[PDB]
Parts: sequence; structure tokens; C-alpha cells
Amino acid sequence: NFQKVEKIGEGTYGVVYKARNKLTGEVVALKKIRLTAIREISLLKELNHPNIVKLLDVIHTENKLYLVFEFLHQDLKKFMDASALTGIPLPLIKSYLFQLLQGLAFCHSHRVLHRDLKPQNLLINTEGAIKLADFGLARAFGVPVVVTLWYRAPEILLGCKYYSTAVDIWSLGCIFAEMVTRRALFPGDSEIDQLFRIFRTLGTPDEVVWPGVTSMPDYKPSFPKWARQDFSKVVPPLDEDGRSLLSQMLHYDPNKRISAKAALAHPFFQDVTKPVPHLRL
Ligand SMILES: O=C(O)c1cc(OC(F)(F)F)ccc1NCCc1c[nH]c2ccccc12
Repeated sequence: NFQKVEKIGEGTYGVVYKARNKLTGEVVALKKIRLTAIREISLLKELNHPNIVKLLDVIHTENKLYLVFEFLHQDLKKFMDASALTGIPLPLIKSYLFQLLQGLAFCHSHRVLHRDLKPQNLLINTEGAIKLADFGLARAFGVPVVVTLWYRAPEILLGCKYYSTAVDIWSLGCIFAEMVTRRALFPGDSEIDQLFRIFRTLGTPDEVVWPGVTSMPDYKPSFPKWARQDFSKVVPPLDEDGRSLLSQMLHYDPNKRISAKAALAHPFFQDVTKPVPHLRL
């Protein structure tokens, strides 16, 4: 049905190809996934937002699951690498953050979580748009399907079984910091190394800042107690509006962590514009 054009990427869920519909000529991103889900997934075809990748078609044939997505040429990881020596201009960082919060507020309003946000899942086009892609919906929908931990919320790493929309805010805060500084904020290589990198920067959490943290499934009283280091070291250049918003995105307590909807009203976005990136395809 399709002419494979190139392999776009991997991820231990499946493989993604750029492909051309043999009959219509549409170029699409084709996701092959080896194996109540089929129904609720398919609902997403008609649930759409400018800052979410469009799921064109869902095809369950054989012992595999094919997902046909709209194709975009670039992602934020590639753009950030290409911008490492210059840095992404603040107005574009701001526009991207704003759009991603719009995308999250939409899918959170429909009670859909992403769960696995990372730069390489954020697609961008020549028109200044950025879109949520590669949702981690396998577990949530119950599909019978090396992992990056750098953007995982602390409640996930501490074994919370029933985590909330707040996990996506945490991940987006880590990406925000990375656009600003051009370095991953918390590049852990194990679940405990990820946790300890977070603690070394934001302080070991306790019941004062995060009620109930000490009762969490993987919390150990033996965790080292790091002081919180001053937040001025975290994303240095960024102005106080940006730092303020980031600090609310990185609150330990998911109940205190800012929502996508409230973050859209933060003063950091008072002068928000939509610049156009300069993309080499
Ligand atoms: O992005 C993927 O890879 C993916 C995998 C899925 O199930 C799995 F089993 F994992 F394959 C299911 C959906 C997926 N994307 C959904 C994108 C989407 C369109 N409209 C939406 C409205 C609100 C929230 C999200 C969306």
C-alpha cells in the first residue's frame, strides 16, 4: 500500500518510516508496532488540535499495529543540535513553549496523557509550528507491545502507579530548560541516577514540600539529603518571568505543579509571538 521512503526512527515500541501512499501520493509517517485499545486509539483520529500530530489511520492487521501519522520533516532534538553554537532565540523558545502548553491543555482537557515527552518527539515545520508526537499511550490503552529517563517526573520514578497530567508539565519544564541552556537538565542513566540528579539540583524532597512523598512505593528513608541549590544556577540567562514559570513547572508536589492551562496565563507569555525557524531539510 505504501512505498517506504526512509526510516525516520526507532523507539522500543516500534519503527517509524517516511512513506508515500502508492495511490494518492500523500507522504506520511508510518509507525509499525509489533505485538480495549483498538477502539479508543481509533477515537483519536477525529480528536485534533494544531499542536498535536494528526493520526490519519489505524490499521490492525496480522500480529502488528500500524499507525499512519502526518509527516513533518524536523523535530526539536535535531533543531536544538543544529542550534547548539548560536542558541534558539528567546522569542522562538517562548512560542514553542506556548504552543506545546496549548497542545497539552487540549489533550489534558480530554483527559489524555502523553507520559513520555522528549525533544525528539516534538515535530516542527517551516511555518513556526510545533506538535506533540509519539504519545506513550501503549500501557494506558493496553496494547500488548535504550529508554531515556531524562524527562521523567519524580512521582513516576518513585513508583507512583496513578500519576496525573502533572507528569507532562514536569517533562515540558525539563525541555524548556534544555532549549534555554542547550544542555539536558537531568541526564540520568538509571532510575536512581535520574532521581539523584533531580535531588542534587532541587533538593531531596521531604514532607515539607511534598506531603506523602515518604510513603511512596520506591521512596527510601536512606536517600541522601541534598540541599536545594539556588535556582539562579539552573537556567542562568533566563529572565525572572521565565525562571518563575520554570520553577512552577518543576514543583515536586504534583498538586502544586502548574497546569498547562494556568501556565498559558503566566506573565512570561505576555509578549509572545510566532517566529519562523530557519530549517535545513
Ligand atoms: O503517537 C503515538 O505513537 C500513538 C500511539 C498510540 O497507541 C499505541 F498503542 F501506543 F500505539 C495511540 C495514539 C498515539 N498518538 C496519538 C496522537 C493524537 C491524535 N489526536 C490526539 C488527541 C489527544 C491526544 C493525542 C492525540
